[PDB]
Amino acid sequence: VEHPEFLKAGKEPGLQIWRVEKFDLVPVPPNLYGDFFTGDAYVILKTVQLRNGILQYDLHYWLGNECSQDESGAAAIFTVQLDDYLNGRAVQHREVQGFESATFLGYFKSGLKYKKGGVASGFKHVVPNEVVVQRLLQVKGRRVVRATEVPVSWESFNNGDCFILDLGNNIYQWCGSKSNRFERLKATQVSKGIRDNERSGRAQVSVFEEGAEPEAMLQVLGPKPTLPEATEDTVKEDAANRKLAKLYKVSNGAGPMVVSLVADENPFAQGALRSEDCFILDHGKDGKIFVWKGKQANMEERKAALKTASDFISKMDYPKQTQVSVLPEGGETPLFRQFFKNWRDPDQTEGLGLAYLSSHIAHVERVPFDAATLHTSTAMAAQHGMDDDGTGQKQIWRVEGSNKVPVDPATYGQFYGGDSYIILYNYRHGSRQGQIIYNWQGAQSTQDEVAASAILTAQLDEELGGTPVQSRVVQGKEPAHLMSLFGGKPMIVYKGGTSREGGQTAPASTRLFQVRASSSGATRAVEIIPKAGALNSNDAFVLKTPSAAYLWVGAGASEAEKTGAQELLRVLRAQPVQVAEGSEPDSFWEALGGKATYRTSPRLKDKKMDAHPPRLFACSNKIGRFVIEEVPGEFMQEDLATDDVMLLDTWDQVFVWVGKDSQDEEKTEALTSAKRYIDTDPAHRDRRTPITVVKQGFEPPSFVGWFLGWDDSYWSVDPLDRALAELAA
Amino acid sequence: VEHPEFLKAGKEPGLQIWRVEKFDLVPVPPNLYGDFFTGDAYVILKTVQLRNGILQYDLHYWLGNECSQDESGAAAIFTVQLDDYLNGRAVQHREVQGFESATFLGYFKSGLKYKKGGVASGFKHVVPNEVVVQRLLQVKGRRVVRATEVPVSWESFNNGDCFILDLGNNIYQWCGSKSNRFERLKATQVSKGIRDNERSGRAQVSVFEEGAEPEAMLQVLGPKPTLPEATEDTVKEDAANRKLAKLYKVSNGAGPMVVSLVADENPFAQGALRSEDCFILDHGKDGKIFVWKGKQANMEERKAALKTASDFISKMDYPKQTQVSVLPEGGETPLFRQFFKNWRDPDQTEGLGLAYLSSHIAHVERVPFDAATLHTSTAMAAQHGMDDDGTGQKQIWRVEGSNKVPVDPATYGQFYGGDSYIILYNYRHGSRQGQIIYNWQGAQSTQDEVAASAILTAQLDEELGGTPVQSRVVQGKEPAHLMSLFGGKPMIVYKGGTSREGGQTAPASTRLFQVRASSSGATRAVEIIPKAGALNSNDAFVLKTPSAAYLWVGAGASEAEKTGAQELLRVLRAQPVQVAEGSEPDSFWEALGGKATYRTSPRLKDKKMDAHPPRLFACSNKIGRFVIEEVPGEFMQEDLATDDVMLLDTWDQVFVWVGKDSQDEEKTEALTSAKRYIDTDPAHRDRRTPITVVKQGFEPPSFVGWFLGWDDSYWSVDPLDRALAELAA
Repeated sequence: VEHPEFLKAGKEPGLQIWRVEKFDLVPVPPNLYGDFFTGDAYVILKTVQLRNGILQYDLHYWLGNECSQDESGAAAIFTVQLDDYLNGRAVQHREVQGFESATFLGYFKSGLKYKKGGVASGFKHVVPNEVVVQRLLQVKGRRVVRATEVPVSWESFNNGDCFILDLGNNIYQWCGSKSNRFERLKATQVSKGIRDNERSGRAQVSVFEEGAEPEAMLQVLGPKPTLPEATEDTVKEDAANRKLAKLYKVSNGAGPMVVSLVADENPFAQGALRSEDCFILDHGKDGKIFVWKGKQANMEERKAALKTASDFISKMDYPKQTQVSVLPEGGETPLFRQFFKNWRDPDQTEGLGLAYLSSHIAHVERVPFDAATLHTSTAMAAQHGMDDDGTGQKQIWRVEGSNKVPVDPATYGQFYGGDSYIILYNYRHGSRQGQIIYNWQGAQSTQDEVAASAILTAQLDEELGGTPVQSRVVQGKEPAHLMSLFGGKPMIVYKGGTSREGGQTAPASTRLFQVRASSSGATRAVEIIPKAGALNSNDAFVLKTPSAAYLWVGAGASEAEKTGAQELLRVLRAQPVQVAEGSEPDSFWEALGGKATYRTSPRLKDKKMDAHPPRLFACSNKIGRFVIEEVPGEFMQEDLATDDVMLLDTWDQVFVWVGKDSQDEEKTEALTSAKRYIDTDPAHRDRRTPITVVKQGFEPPSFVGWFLGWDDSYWSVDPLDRALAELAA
Repeated sequence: VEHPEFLKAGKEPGLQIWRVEKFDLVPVPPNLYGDFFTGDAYVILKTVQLRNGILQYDLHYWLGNECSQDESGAAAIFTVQLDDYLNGRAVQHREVQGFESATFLGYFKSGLKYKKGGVASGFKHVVPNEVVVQRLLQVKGRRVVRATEVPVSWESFNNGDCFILDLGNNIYQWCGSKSNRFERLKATQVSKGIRDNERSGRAQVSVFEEGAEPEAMLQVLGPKPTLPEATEDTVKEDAANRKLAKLYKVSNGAGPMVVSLVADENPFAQGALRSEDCFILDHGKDGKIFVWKGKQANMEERKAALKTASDFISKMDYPKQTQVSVLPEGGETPLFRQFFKNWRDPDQTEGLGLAYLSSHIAHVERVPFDAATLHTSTAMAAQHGMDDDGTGQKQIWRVEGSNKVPVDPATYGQFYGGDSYIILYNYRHGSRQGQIIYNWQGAQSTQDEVAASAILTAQLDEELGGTPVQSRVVQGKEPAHLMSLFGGKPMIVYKGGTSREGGQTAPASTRLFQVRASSSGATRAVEIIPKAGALNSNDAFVLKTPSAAYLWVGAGASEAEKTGAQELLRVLRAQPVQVAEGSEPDSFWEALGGKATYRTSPRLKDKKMDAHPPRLFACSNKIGRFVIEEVPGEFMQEDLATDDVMLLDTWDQVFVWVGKDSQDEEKTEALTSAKRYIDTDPAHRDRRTPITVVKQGFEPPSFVGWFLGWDDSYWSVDPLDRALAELAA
């Protein structure tokens, strides 16, 4: 028999929600998704279509604060058995009211609603036509909006939040005198939602500010007293730097839980993961633990994973609200993978996408690079980091002491690791035109000149109007677009000295050049330390020597690498010796110091977006404290608070968006915020990661391309006035 | 027409209630009577059928606390115009939330319900069947129960009152730890009311006490905190003594209200009421004022009476909640004329009911006395103050010093004003049997002996089991039952001296004896000072002069007064000379000190109950002061709280009922409270009014007869446990 709802579950892409009622699954009306009774438990199944057409499942069970143990028990039981019915391939999530995951919150753009009552109280999700209602909702949140039913009284109020007095046919939105316009904008979406989803469009919504309360409101609440200040410390976040985690091994029936340390500090090795066991990725310091199930683990402890996680949270004395995710071997999520050195799937060198696809990007089309059509697609710009083809007008300066000195035009494309340069580029991309200032910092540039280049960069931006895009690039991690500014020649980077008045230092004895190519066909030749154990099967290298030139071409190489590899030889003034990987003369091996171990890690080209999906966060340095809050769901322009500083974390680059009305001391710390963000990432990513500062209204193509609903005129009119113009119309 | 709802108004006995909605009268569902929204105004019409078949109208308009001036204005307009439609024969009342008059409150025994909202907020009474409810009701009140809708939060609770969590199909009644069993009983009525009148009996109600809150309750309220004490500022009723009042004349062209004093202190003279004007009886101290309208007052001033009342209240600086009643000349009520000394009706000496019948006794059937069936009816006992025919066993003692001296059996029936007596009597009334102790105190008895008689009276009551009825009577104000103790012989009372040993005193040469008869037929001859201006046409008189003895029989006299007067002559051993009112020989007049004024006014031997309806109150001395609270509506055994001291005030006598669980000080102070009650009465009634102390479970026939549903077993089982059996069943 197995239960009738299971037969409807996960049959096609979408969202399904059931409430557990007396050990039974009862469908919640689709128009009411987002509403959860505080004393109930729910089961939420999200189905996504992977790129190969296969279906992916995210199973969450939600627990209200006033929820008992028999109900939450029934929920955990259903999650387990439902996962089994779906062939144990679902990722499982335990969500607790007020602390649910970003994945979960992303499913409700309109926001969440916490209602008083539940099954034990005889309440149900029902919105008949003729209905009598008298409830008060307190709206809180900037990135994730939560509307909680509170007692209908002045005592529930404060002057900082917005409240909604729902009287049925009349919906009164009230916002405190100290409420921010963005918050009121959000409050309005909840009110509109009630009008449209409940009531079905047949209801009047009127918005009011403190001090202008209507008669209706005054009638049921009574005369307005003096109001309190909002308690910002409701759940004030202060998770500055939390990048550490531990890996445990577990084996238990459900009671005799044996836990043993396996890794005291991430990055963890993918090897520590054994298919015969279950592991617990402990990231509790950031309120989240992962339970990993090996594909050959016993059925008894597989079906006890949820309980196991609980016992772990107890024995570790963690808050009950800790976030829990259980993943099956082979179906690991990006958030889990990020904790390991170099995660390589032994069945993903081919195929389409990965075994998992983050919900917030499942709807994004993967557009391949096409130089000829690039200027007509912001999506392409964003996916390949190319604001334009790179053939626009540019100026290149070297920093000498404290001044900008023009670089000899004939030298363009050539850079010396002993200096720091600044580049002004004018880009043209149909939809937009602008400038980009690149600040390149050579690994051997002296501190004073590096510091001087940053300042000169900021000053150029300012004497240009504060309109340009500002990007900080470090030698070694040059971004794709910077690479394509030199016709078809690879960007050459000598780890050598300067190139000013007179360097004379460069033509050493044995130099090695690594030629890496980008999605846009762009290439760059970088000099490193001559050693076998530094080669890469993908890109192609060039080994200079007093004998001859070795044009080593790795098996994983291609057109772009080779072509660019040799164009370097012409510059170096030498004749190569095309040598294919594996079969290379021992003459080559000696010009490195032996013959160590290669590096055959296949670059996640297309799979890049899948393994490291982009994430959007909000920045706050307020009171010497650095805090970041992620904004869930599909990226929307509406989420960009003009008084905030946002971070669009691409994997290959970090964008920092600064709102027109943010504070001066925060837009000045833009770059610093990005660095703090990057030095804090649990993934322990390269600190050289390029950083790009964008200004509201002058966002580049590779930025907007990530937002499908992008409209330049969006800020021509105050969004809140726009919103207000819809309700009362 | 004037209004289609006016056509349905007061056509037959009953209660009609309209809610004022946007200047219109909208009928309230009868099963919801008692329910009132705080932001609205209402019009209530009580129609009582008089004894002569005619209809009587009590028109009230009730104003909620969050009610607007226009809605309240509309209600007053409708009251005035509805009175006009009813040919201005109605008595109008202004009722304010929380301070309604006893008359109004008497229409709702189950209690009053103050709901949140009103027309401005879009609320209605007419509510569909399938409805989703979630409300909290706070119930306060001992005599009059008021349940107020409050926010659904623990913040609304206290450990003293009871609260009802109305969740629809289930009603949860919670009572604080410090709640009285009587209050719980009262709260239970509201719960059953909600289940029966709302929900159509289709609901479950559970009763719980603090500490045992159920799951459904904790689910919507959250965990229970530590609750506060209840504010005992019930009202403080700081009006221990309010017997003073003033009478003003109010002449106003329209707005210029000219107020002028016409009677500084009450009693007032009925002749002060001139049909050409409007008067204001001021009893603000006790929170009430009446406006009297002359039958020949200007139409422009009658239709302005309500406004005139308001202006008076603001001018005199009284509280806005002050109760206001406006009545028409000829349509006065008992509470109004009680302020006037000797009130008379033009053409009512012939009839039944002085044009006004108090709602709480409208259903009581008048039953004429009949010794043959007395023992068969408690109603007859109560209405005639006869616990039985008075042929029971008795013992009479005269108090001498500190001792009870048995009276000479052959003297039984003769009382001397210089003594005090104690009479122990055994009554037999089909329904029950018991004992009564009469303490007769003579007007010329010395303080020590008067004092000693009270103590000995209370002492006898105690050593007899605290079971007898205890009655204090003063010479000249003998109660009917006491007069019947002496066979057919009348109770002879000489203002004389003593009947003890050495006591030759008071043998005056000329003596006058007024021979009165009671509705029951008993009679008493009271020695009065010999003056013509002391005669009364209603009863017979005996004049004893040294020369002769006269038997003066007034025109109103009956066979009862004559037989009593001659039975007296017989005791004085004098041969009578009968004379009839009208032909008084000059010897008669010259003996009385010369002919003088008279007193031929007839008595209320039937309309007595109409002119002075019985009233029930509760007593207390909370903070050293004396407070009385009236219990509205029809007298009911359930309103007799076993831990209270009640006053059943007929006009003839004052019954003081002592609950078995009242404080020792309270039942020891019974008599004092009663006297205190009489000394404070506005009516300025005789300070000699008999007082009768009654004990719980031993109430005499003349007391229980006032309660139409008396059950002698009612206290066998605790009422709360009894009632808890009707709801939890």
